[PDB]
Amino acid sequence: EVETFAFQAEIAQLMSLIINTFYSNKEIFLRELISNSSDALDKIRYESLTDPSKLDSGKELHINLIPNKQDRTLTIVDTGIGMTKADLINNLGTIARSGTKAFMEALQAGADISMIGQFGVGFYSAYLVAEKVTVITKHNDDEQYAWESSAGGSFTVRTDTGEPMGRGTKVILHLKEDQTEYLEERRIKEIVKKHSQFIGYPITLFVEK
Ligand SMILES: [Cl-]
Ligand SMILES: [Mg+2]
Repeated sequence: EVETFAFQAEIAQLMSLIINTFYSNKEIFLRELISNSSDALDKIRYESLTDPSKLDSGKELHINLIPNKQDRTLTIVDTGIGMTKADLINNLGTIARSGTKAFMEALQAGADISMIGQFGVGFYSAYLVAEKVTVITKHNDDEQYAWESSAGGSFTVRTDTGEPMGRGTKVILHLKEDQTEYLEERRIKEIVKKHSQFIGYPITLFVEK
């Protein structure tokens, strides 16, 4: 049972701008998704300080980066707080209408796309490199859900009967054909070292057979 929703018009406009602006510095998508994972891990850590049972769904707080050249996917997995169904539908827990407005104005005034995370809508930078994005998420207060979009103005949500996650968020980037450099170990390592060196959780880059 799959539900299809329209993006709010401002979010569709954000996505179109990310997809159709000429902008070479695409590697910042990974910094922005790792930043979102760090923020989600901080949230479950803070809740655990007063209620240790919040970690019954998994004590380890960390980030995995999983390239798969056969499937052409890069997956960013975290064991943070996760999202409810309502959060997914409401722009993946962001204030994206207001953040898009501000970002648009900042671009007009001379900012560039790499500054997206200052506007709270860094998730959508995934569309610099991905033709389709799938988000699998599990919050202590909800069931496991899958959100997916190939842009074009709509997204889907379904209950996920895939491999159970425990708690957290997994962002699966189905890469554009010309963006396969982001599956190469040396390239991923270089980007994590350049932009994510002060993230306070382990970031494990998986190896391929
Ligand atoms: Cl808003
Ligand atoms: Mg912040």
